[PDB]
Amino acid sequence: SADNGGYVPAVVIGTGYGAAVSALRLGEAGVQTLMLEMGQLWNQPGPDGNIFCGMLNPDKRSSWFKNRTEAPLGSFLWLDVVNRNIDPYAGVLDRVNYDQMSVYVGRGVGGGSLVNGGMAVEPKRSYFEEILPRVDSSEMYDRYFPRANSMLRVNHIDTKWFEDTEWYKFARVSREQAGKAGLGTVFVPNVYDFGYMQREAAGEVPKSALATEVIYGNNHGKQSLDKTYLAAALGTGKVTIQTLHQVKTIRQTKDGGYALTVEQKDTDGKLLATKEISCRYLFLGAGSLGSTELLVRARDTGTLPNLNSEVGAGWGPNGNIMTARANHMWNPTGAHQSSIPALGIDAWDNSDSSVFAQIAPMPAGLETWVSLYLAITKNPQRGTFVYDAATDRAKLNWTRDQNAPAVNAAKALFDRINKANGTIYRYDLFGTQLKAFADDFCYQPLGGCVLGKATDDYGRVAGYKNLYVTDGSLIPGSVGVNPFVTITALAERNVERIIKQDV
Ligand SMILES: Cc1cc2nc3c(=O)[nH]c(=O)nc-3n(C[C@H](O)[C@H](O)[C@H](O)COP(=O)(O)OP(=O)(O)OC[C@H]3O[C@@H](n4c[nH+]c5c(N)ncnc54)[C@H](O)[C@@H]3O)c2cc1C
Repeated sequence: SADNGGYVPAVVIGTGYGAAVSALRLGEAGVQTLMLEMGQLWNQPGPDGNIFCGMLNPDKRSSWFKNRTEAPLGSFLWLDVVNRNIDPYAGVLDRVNYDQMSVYVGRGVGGGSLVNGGMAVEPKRSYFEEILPRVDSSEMYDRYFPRANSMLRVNHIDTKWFEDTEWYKFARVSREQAGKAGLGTVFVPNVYDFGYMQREAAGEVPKSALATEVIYGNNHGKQSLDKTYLAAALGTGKVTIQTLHQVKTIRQTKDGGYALTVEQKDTDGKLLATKEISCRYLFLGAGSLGSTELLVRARDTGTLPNLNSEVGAGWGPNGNIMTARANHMWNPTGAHQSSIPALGIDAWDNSDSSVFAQIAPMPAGLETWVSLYLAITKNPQRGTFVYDAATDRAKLNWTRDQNAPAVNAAKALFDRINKANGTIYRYDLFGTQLKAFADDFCYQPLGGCVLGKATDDYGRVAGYKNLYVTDGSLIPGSVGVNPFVTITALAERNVERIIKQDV
């Protein structure tokens, strides 16, 4: 089936959060399920004996089909020195470039869980109720958020260790600076094992977070989905995963199942085979970008002609803005910074000035006095994915001026911190032009197939039976916090209902 093309009861496209939840519960329900993942299974030791490259030694494993490595955003001034030309390869992190927006996504078994910062945050209930008023919030907070927390292996940093360790001085500095302006911080739960991280600092186990690894994968410590949901899904005996298989087209068969055209490639991107795979139940977990692209293509090329006009709409970058402050000489942030953030500034009150900002580490490995922040804001602007039949790609029509409300919210917060401390921004971290706020990237794409718009309230695609969307494309552009816990919890809610009523 996977091998030659054929029929499987359920197919799940992708292996990120929505996909992984869906496949686990399908398998536990006894439904034979095939997951199709375009990237690799990341389990083979590489030229350095490690699965993943670090941020100070990027190689082809860092990048999805690019010809040169790139510095982590914010660190070009210190990390461009380590960039090198590379072979285009099926690496783990893909910078997807649209007209006026670059979106970072993971590529591999586990999706973005391979490359993300592990920050596992529940949204504020009042904001959840605002953005998804058709969803029963009691079920979410009483049942599905706790379920997600537990399954994901969320854990909490030890406060005494945090207070003491050199590896979190950067966080304590921003906490103090924040405190001088009346802004409070919060600890951020994580899927990286904080007990492991303590042992890293003590020299007891191989370092990962404490060896400048995160955005190209963690060789140790991080409980990505391959270790949690996907391991459990495989354990059911009802789930298999085929890698380097990219779904290209979706059609409805004449008897109401689904048929897929699927390209199999090698890690150099050479096409090996094109296969037809069919199923009764089809679940899309290809992400905000990937799920939406499949559906706008299907609509506009006539293979799923009854998809509605909301497919493609309602995209936002979770209000993502990156900025940085220059510390006083007397406030060094340290040469040793854990690559996993632990603290944020919660200035989120659901108003338009809301900001939830994580205090981000920097990987340079020498003192720079820079404090870096990733701000999550409340900006009502949305973009639309539009199918381009000429190139066969979904184009995102978002313009940089659409991020002006996000910039304004972030700037008002950090202006308060600067005023209280007599500090200034950095203006040189994102390029040659004076620019203190990076306003054209996204790590947390949300929307394109919005819950209740393009789908019913459980992700059933409008116009079709047994066709489901499971992932960040469901969320209406913003959740006010790092999104994977919400994606996971919503997917738990959705698949349980779908299995009960439809399967
Ligand atoms: C650098 C970075 C830092 C981040 N930090 C955080 C964090 O700390 N906490 C947080 O909450 N979020 C974080 N995020 C966002 C988070 O990783 C993201 O919201 C979720 O991974 C999205 O989950 P999905 O299931 O929507 O989707 P995702 O995890 O992107 O998975 C989609 C999967 O589908 C695969 N795929 C796509 N198209 C196809 C196709 N046509 N055929 C086959 N396979 C396909 C794809 O390769 C991938 O493995 C971060 C993301 C990045 C890039």
